[PDB]
Amino acid sequence: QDLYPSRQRADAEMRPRLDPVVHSEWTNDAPISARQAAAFDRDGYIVLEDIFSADEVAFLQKAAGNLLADPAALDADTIVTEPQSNEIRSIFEIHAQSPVMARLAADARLADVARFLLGDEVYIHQSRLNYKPGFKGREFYWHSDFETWHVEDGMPRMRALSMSVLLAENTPHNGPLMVIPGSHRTYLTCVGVPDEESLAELAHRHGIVAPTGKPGTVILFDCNLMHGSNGNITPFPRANAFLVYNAVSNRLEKPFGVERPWFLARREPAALRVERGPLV
Repeated sequence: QDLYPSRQRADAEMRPRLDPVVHSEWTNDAPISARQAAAFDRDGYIVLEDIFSADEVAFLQKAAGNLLADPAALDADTIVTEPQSNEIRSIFEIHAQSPVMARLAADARLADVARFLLGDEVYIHQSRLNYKPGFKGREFYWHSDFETWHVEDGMPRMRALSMSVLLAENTPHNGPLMVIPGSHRTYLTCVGVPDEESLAELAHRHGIVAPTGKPGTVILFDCNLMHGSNGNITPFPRANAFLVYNAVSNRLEKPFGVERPWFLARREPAALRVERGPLV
């Protein structure tokens, strides 16, 4: 009934993953190579580069820029601002509010990779457009999305993944996403913030990596991969569209705790329909 209990004890534990990472047999018909599929399984993330043309990228950048600069058509409940400020940091449900971001989410270059990796038809569990300014960019402390999705949203199994489509360049210096590779194969119960000693143990065993890339680069990661980012004092902003794909068969139950709003988690979802062709 609960494969992954967390936030119950006062002590934390490292429990085993009890789900596959790659949920399909690999064949010549798969949308990624046999090595890509093995890398995702072993590391918990892969990077897709040069999949969108320069015109497609510029178009996604313009759409995102317009959303961030002009939020007025959006649902106010979906907007996350800097704490004592009206400056936008995230817009949730972008796949539902923006025709361009709906179309991005449905695009075969993304969604068929999801359907392969998750061995199922898929739907959008959550989406967000994120903007982290230069100079006063904040850190995002280490977490596994799955531990939250499970405890708070009722997601039963590790059968979801996130895709980050970079809309502003990530360099080594502007606080890119950092992951602990292979950490997805351990479920770290929380006492919902993972503990220092277990993070030190994961990082010593697996190291840290910070995928970088130019706008249009897609960073794909397993729902349970341990990740976070440093802050950003550089003048160079970070911006991405974050799409969470879940298998339709892993649809949410009652929360495995008592611990949320509409827009954080889609609570019988229908299958995403895949679109083929250029975005513009």
